[PDB]
Amino acid sequence: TAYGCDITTNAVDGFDATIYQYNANDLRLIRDPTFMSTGYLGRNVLNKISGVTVPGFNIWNPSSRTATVYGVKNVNYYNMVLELKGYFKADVSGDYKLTLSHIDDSSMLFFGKETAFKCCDAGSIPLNEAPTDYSLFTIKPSNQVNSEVISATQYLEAGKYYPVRIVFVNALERARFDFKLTIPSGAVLDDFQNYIYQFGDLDENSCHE
Ligand SMILES: CC(=O)N[C@@H]1[C@@H](O)[C@H](O[C@@H]2O[C@H](CO)[C@@H](O)[C@H](O)[C@H]2NC(C)=O)[C@@H](CO)O[C@H]1O
Ligand SMILES: [Ca+2]
Repeated sequence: TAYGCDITTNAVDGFDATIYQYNANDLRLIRDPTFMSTGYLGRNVLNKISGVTVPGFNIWNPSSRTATVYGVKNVNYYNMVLELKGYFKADVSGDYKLTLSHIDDSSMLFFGKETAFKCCDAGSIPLNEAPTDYSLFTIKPSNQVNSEVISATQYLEAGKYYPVRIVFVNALERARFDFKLTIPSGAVLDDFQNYIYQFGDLDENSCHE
């Protein structure tokens, strides 16, 4: 019923990142759509990181299985599942494209229809969440280059919010997660600041007076 609210002061910038354990050298599960969509959720959580506006990275240190990822030291980039979630806000109306390029090892992207809101005095509550059907699934062929560039373009309405989830797996060595946004102007962005948000929780007893 409401796809927006006057008061959205509880919206804050950035993807929420969750990093999970993944067995080093496992080149099977990176190709398994059930694992990439749901199965990873059963693994031990290694890190939780908020406020991420630049989600892409390309990391390979032959001398260390850890690296600084999203400002956090000693992240086990060598073998991990990364889950990024948030609400994508269209600024202007038009076609927006999300592209995954040369991913090492694999990535699956989910991008939902517009979320409805419950509007409260202290901010807005998105009602819509866990888009469950993937749009894009890209996998680096074992031991050869990932030449794949895969994209999803859809029309977004100005000011509306669209839940998004991206799952990325590195099985071993290089972690290449190249995730870009093309906006209706044609500009290609690696920085999602002012497009990607979370909504802070609020006391639902005091939603209204
Ligand atoms: C059989 C073997 O060891 N081949 C080497 C490749 O593994 C290696 O590329 C690696 O492929 C993995 C599986 O697709 C990737 O997860 C991993 O990130 C990647 N490693 C790097 C450093 O890119 C290539 C790299 O040239 O060398 C082969 O000899
Ligand atoms: Ca890899």
